[PDB]
Amino acid sequence: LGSAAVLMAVHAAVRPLGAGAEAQLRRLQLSADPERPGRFRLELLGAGPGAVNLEWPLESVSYTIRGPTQHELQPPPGGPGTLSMHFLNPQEAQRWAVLVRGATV
Amino acid sequence: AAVLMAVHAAVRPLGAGPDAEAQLRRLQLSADPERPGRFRLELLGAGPGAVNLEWPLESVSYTIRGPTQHELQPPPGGPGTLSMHFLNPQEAQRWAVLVRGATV
Repeated sequence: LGSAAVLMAVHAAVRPLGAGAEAQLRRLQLSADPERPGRFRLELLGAGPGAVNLEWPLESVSYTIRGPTQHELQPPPGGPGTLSMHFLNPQEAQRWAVLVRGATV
Repeated sequence: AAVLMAVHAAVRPLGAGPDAEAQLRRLQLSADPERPGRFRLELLGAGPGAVNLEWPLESVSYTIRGPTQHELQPPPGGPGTLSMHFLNPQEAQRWAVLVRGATV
């Protein structure tokens, strides 16, 4: 028995970069990692193999801001490769970015 | 200008003794227009039409005392040290993380 609460969710159009190439809207969220107390995980809901969730410890990921509505994420190996996220609005993207940064500290 | 995120908390000025009253107030983080990529913390006034206090985030000490209790120590000259009590742990945590992410 463990525990894993959702800190923030946002939505973005997500494209794999290695595909060169359609983007699909996805919920991204940050939650407590139930395996590791004090730490956070990033989930991309339904984007894995059998529409499963992609999920990673936050420290295993590299996250960059390319512009106000464009982020990129680098998952650890084994995953989909570099992902591009395009935000509907800049203020949601920026709250998300700062939260990802704070959770990473 | 723009507002990154806001939260409400019951804010009590500690400088004023055990009996100064707590009021529910809005705190928020906004883009510092004079420092691209850095943020200001705003404590909005106790009623509409009041002065809002703002500080560069680096000018402040922000401490977490507990899952629903934080403490803000502004530079001298202002309202003095403030207790903030949150309506629940999740708002408090989301905000604490955001403050930590915003701080450089």
